[PDB]
Amino acid sequence: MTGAVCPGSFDPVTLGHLDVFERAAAQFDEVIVAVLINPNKAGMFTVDERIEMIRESTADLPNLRVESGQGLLVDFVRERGLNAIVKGLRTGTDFEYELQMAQMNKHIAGVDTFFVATAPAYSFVSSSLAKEVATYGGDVSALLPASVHQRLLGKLR
Amino acid sequence: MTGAVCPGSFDPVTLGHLDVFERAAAQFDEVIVAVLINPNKAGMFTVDERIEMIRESTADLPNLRVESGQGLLVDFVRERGLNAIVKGLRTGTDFEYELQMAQMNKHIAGVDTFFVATAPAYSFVSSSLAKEVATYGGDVSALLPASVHQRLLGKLR
Amino acid sequence: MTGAVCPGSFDPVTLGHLDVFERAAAQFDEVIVAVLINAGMFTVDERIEMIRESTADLPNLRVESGQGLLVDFVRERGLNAIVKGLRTGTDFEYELQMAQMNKHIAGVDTFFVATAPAYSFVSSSLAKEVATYGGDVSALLPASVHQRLLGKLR
Amino acid sequence: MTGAVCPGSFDPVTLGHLDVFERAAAQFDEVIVAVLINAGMFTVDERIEMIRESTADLPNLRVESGQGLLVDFVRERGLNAIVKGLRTGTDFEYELQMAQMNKHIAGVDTFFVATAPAYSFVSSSLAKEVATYGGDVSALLPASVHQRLLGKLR
Amino acid sequence: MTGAVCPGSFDPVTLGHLDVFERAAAQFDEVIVAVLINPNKAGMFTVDERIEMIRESTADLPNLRVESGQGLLVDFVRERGLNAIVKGLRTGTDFEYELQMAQMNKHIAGVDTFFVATAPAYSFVSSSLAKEVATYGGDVSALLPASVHQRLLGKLR
Amino acid sequence: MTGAVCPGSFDPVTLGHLDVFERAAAQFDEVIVAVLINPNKAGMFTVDERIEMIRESTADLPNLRVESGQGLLVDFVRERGLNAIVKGLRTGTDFEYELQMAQMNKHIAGVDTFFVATAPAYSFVSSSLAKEVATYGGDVSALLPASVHQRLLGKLR
Ligand SMILES: O=C(O)c1ccc2[nH]nc(Br)c2c1
Ligand SMILES: O=C(O)c1ccc2[nH]nc(Br)c2c1
Ligand SMILES: O=C(O)c1ccc2[nH]nc(Br)c2c1
Ligand SMILES: O=C(O)c1ccc2[nH]nc(Br)c2c1
Ligand SMILES: O=C(O)c1ccc2[nH]nc(Br)c2c1
Ligand SMILES: O=C(O)c1ccc2[nH]nc(Br)c2c1
Ligand SMILES: O=C(O)c1ccc2[nH]nc(Br)c2c1
Ligand SMILES: O=C(O)c1ccc2[nH]nc(Br)c2c1
Ligand SMILES: O=C(O)c1ccc2[nH]nc(Br)c2c1
Ligand SMILES: O=C(O)c1ccc2[nH]nc(Br)c2c1
Ligand SMILES: O=C(O)c1ccc2[nH]nc(Br)c2c1
Ligand SMILES: O=C(O)c1ccc2[nH]nc(Br)c2c1
Repeated sequence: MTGAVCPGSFDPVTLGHLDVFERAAAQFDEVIVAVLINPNKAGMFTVDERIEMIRESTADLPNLRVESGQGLLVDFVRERGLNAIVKGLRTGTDFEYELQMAQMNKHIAGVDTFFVATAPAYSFVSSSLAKEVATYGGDVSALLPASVHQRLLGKLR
Repeated sequence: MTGAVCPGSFDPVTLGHLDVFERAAAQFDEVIVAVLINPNKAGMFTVDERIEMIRESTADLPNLRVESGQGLLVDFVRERGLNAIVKGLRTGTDFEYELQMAQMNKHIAGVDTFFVATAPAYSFVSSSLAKEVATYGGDVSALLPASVHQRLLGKLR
Repeated sequence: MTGAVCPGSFDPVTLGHLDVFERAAAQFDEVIVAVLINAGMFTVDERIEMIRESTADLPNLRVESGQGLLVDFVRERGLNAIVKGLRTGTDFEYELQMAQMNKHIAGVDTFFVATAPAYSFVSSSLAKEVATYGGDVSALLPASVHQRLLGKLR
Repeated sequence: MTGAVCPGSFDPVTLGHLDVFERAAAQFDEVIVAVLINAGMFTVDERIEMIRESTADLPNLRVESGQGLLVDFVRERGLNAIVKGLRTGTDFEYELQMAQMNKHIAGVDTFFVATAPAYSFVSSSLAKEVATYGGDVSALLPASVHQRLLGKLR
Repeated sequence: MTGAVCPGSFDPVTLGHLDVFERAAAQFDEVIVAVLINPNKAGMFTVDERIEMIRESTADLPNLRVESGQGLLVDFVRERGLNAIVKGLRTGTDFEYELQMAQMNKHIAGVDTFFVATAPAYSFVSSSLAKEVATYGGDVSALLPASVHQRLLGKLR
Repeated sequence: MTGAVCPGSFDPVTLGHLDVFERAAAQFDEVIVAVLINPNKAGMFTVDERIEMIRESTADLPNLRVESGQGLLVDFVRERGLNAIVKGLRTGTDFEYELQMAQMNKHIAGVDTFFVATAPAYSFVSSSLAKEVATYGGDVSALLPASVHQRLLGKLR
């Protein structure tokens, strides 16, 4: 009955994201990971690749599923009969930006947002920084699931 | 059965707290509001007065109940068969202090913490500031539940 | 003979901006809103019009376009104060650098005012983005502006 | 007929405070410094004296003690603006809450001004602490104040 | 020739502090840990106990020594022919407070301060929070050196 | 032999940068200023011009040398037999972004980062803001070394 949407680009999914997924799935009856796409800017990975990487690393979470979308997140949420967004926060700076979006989403659609604090070990990891470091040859193998690291290296080469 | 504990001194409960209670009660199967008893800091209202003010303001939340609590929060949470805390966040520094405590609570007991963003309207209200303003004759009636405001007038004369 | 300049791109002006204008206009004899010419949704002329329409009840405020150094705009009009709204500590830190630079190069001071709680989450950019994908932002914009924005999207 | 109140404990006034006073006095017709009576080093009378000595070149500023709600102090003097200096984003977030409460209960506005870079690290409390253990704070305080502080310590 | 002072109350020293010590000792010829005492407020541990706990957990750092002091830190630094302070920072909030003190110290004595970012695993640990959690029975064994944990439990009992 | 790398685009070097250089050169046996070459973002001065401006401003720092660099910073650091980075910090958000990168750099290569707090006088200056102000006729002469200001005038006509 209870449920939440976990949104992001997940380009690619990181161990920080996976931590958030696991914590949401432990506390909500169903969790939907929403891979949100900008049809006007390609990321590193295609939608199909992003979904595949997420599924391969969440096979142990039976109440989680993965879907893509675009446009307003609150539309994606409400069309599935849900009313909650769950997101990870790493810093007070993340909080101020996400706070704005959360209040806008509540204002326009009545959708609530719940934040969860990053695990300390992943506080510095982001998809963007992992891609940048890997582009220049840095070792990011401990920051990404097995479903991701070698696919990332493949894209870079 | 999903559930969470909402901890605080609630001295007195404000419309900001009530907003958090309502949002948590909408998303979890059960919410326990834990009114913290602190032997040292004896505030304005007794624990029983605080509990009754919360019950009055949450009469329409059937899956929310109110209890007093003492000592380590994660023990309170765990002894009730729960594994989640829910709290409101108003600002960046709110997040900084709470992040530390959420990480500590997850480390020592495996209890997770979910934060909800304040409604814009109540971003500036706190129990302490409302009491301080009220003490010197300021009008805080738009910031507190109806019942609370009447009881507050009483303790001031 | 007090006075202050309220600068921004205002693309478009929001109720958050209007709140700052009203508050500045209540505390200074003269307020100039400076619409900065610098990719936008509205033209400078349209922005000025929208602000002018929304500030009709403010007798001591006028609206003008501007280019170049803000402190030159301010001092060429005989003033030496800037008034700006602030939402967050992050807002403050960015604006702090600008304010100190502006004081250093030209002796122009900057006064910040805290956002009204109700508009803490509103920004021109977020309002445009939401409206673009169909969300209702009418409670966040002047009535004038809102209709004008619908026109630009359709 | 513009005006603003500059509140604080000023125990003692620093050059950081004085900078805020000078800047407020340059942009408002009337400035009242409100010395708040609330454990201090100086008495309210001594604080007022120190501020009065340091603000001699500011004709449109006066100094007064105050108790109770700041917004009552402000409105009883016919004004509805507070001016305060800010050093940090953390300063801003604390003051933001107060400013919004004050606007809510009494319609009093608050204008913040960014610290001069040179005094970003100075506070009454840190100056007193350093002076107590023998450090030289003379570059951070009005000449008057500095001598008065030496007296309190010896 | 190069050297730095690492100051604090260390009441008690934590694994976060020890991380800072090790990183300073790797980069400076000598490191002095300054246990700074307030003669007007006793902490949990006496000066002798604090020093002993630090020495027992830094025996593998041959260029580090531990001394106590009081009064102005810049005096402690300069009396040893040094001109540098090294401190750990966990958050932007730590930074703003420490920035003030660093600029004051540079102003009054010409002493420089170097900050180092906390290890991610210890970002939430502080002496004060560890003492508070332990006081109410929470498990802080993974946050403190072996030289500290059981002595802490002993003080509490 | 202690040492550190001070990285940046330095386009142009400011008095703020020079303050960091001087403080690092006072505390480390060797400082290497690394002028980052970025193929995409071609700024105002060529790399050789940037290197010469830094050498002119650091003529009295015998243990500081200036080099150009490309690619992963921790590779630059390690190939010079060093294991430390030194950078200035002006504000809280400076710290937030830099903290992430320092933790990443320590994770991927074991390279540490030391931050120095800005001198109050230069808290507001940056290469980008100085260039922007200069372009429109503002006087930035008090914010840049003497030599830099003359060269800046040249590139503007
Ligand atoms: O993948 C993203 O774009 C993204 C960004 C920011 C995020 N915060 N929390 C989560 Br889960 C998350 C995901
Ligand atoms: O991977 C990212 O892009 C990203 C960014 C920002 C984020 N905040 N919290 C989390 Br989990 C997170 C992840
Ligand atoms: O009442 C309190 O002490 C208190 C404090 C902090 C809080 N955060 N979120 C909530 Br609900 C809350 C309540
Ligand atoms: O009442 C307070 O002191 C208090 C503090 C901190 C808080 N965060 N979120 C909420 Br609702 C809240 C309330
Ligand atoms: O419209 C803008 O570009 C803009 C930006 C930033 C701003 N801060 N305060 C105000 Br009023 C303001 C306006
Ligand atoms: O509209 C914007 O882009 C914008 C940004 C930042 C802002 N701070 N305060 C205000 Br009012 C404001 C407005
Ligand atoms: O002296 C004080 O108590 C005090 C505190 C905080 C302050 N912010 N801005 C100013 Br001026 C100021 C003064
Ligand atoms: O002196 C103080 O205690 C104090 C504190 C905080 C402050 N912010 N801005 C100023 Br000026 C200021 C002064
Ligand atoms: O023990 C303390 O008081 C203390 C405080 C704050 C600190 N930051 N970095 C270090 Br090492 C440190 C030590
Ligand atoms: O243990 C503490 O008291 C404490 C406080 C604040 C701190 N910042 N960085 C470090 Br390491 C640190 C340690
Ligand atoms: O020149 C830059 O790009 C740059 C940026 C950021 C920086 N932090 N500290 C230093 Br020195 C520094 C230099
Ligand atoms: O020049 C810049 O862009 C820049 C940025 C960030 C910086 N932090 N510390 C220093 Br010095 C510094 C300089």
